[PDB]
Amino acid sequence: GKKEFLKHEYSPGHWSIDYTRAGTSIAVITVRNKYHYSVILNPTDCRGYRIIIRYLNEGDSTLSSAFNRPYTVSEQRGLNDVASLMTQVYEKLGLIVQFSQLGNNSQSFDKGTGVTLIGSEEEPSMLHLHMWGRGDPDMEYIAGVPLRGPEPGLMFDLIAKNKTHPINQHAIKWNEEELKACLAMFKLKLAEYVNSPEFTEEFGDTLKVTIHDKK
Amino acid sequence: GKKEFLKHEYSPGHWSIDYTRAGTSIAVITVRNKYHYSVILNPTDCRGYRIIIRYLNEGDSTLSSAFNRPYTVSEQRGLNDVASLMTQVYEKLGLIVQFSQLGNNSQSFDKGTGVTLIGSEEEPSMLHLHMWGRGDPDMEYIAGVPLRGPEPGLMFDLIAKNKTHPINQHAIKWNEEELKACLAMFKLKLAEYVNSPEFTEEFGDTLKVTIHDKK
Ligand SMILES: [Cl-]
Repeated sequence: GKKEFLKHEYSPGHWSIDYTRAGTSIAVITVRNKYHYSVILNPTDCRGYRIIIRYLNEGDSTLSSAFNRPYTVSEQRGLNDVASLMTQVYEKLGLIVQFSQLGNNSQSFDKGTGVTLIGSEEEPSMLHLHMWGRGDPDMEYIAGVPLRGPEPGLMFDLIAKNKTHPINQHAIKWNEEELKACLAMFKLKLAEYVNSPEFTEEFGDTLKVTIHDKK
Repeated sequence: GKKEFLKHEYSPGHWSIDYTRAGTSIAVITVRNKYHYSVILNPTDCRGYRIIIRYLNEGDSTLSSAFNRPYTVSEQRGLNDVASLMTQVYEKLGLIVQFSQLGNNSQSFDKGTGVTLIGSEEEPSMLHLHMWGRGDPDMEYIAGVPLRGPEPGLMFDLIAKNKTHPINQHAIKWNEEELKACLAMFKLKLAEYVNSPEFTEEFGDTLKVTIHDKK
């Protein structure tokens, strides 16, 4: 029992379930008519136009049933397919694409027992990854929105809650008009891409994309 | 022309072309009968049992033709499919899987001109990503080989050659004996997974795996 999963009940209004309330949703994407994923701009860090790609659920299962558990190869594969799709939006913006599947902020370690715990009271462990663009940090690749982040060549720090020492970067909160501009362009570039021959030839029918209408 | 690609000829004996020489090759995997990828243990950093998954070439193109250029969605998608497969090796070993597609060590920036340069003299830009495992750093998840890396919850630093400030984490070179054990186990776990029922269900005929034997 070296790796353990937290057993815990999260409120329906917890941000992990009510994921659109932050107002940053780009789309929902369904893989092989079964696995459902959300693509949102990161609500707490605008650097590199960061997105989070998150596995919601399979079929009609609850979002909760996909917390704090091992993920199947199909679930992982679907996340990675949605990631492959989203890389093309960064490419069409003229950016170098980077991405990471981490989960550090919902993982912990007890040195006394040697146990690695997956999930916390504040944050469920969800199958998800981060994606962002690199380029000139001062260039507005989307009009009115500087890319931000460190210059190419340097490590982009995604910011772990748990640190052993201070770092030389921090998250940058979204300006409201900039968030709206970035969101609109991500939606448009994705919608355009889904209409391309490249999309059809590579994904065929296996990915269905529904752009989120602002509420 | 804000993103530029290096025009440069690499030696045929350069480590990027002669990839097996470091002696860390796990397998070559072909996606959809066309796109060829290598999976190796990272020759310079054993922490987390890091692997590198690298795009070699398509059909009969040279390895060099896949340096210092944009990658197509098919090339990216194939990399991510091979990644999805390799996640199952880490899962089988009882590890938390993490992975990153970065490229920082082959990307540079000139602030005076605003130009991002892809590829360098010392290192071509290749389509590739890093994967590793998290857990108790002192536990030998593979007998004879402690996992190493920082405790779960902390950020794993993959090391960028270029840094604005000194960091505390550093790469740990492979011990000869440990490398043999880790490699053997990665090959074994991959072999056990490949063509098992779960692999056939998910990947069907999509992925062809050739496990490498030392000669
Ligand atoms: Cl300046």
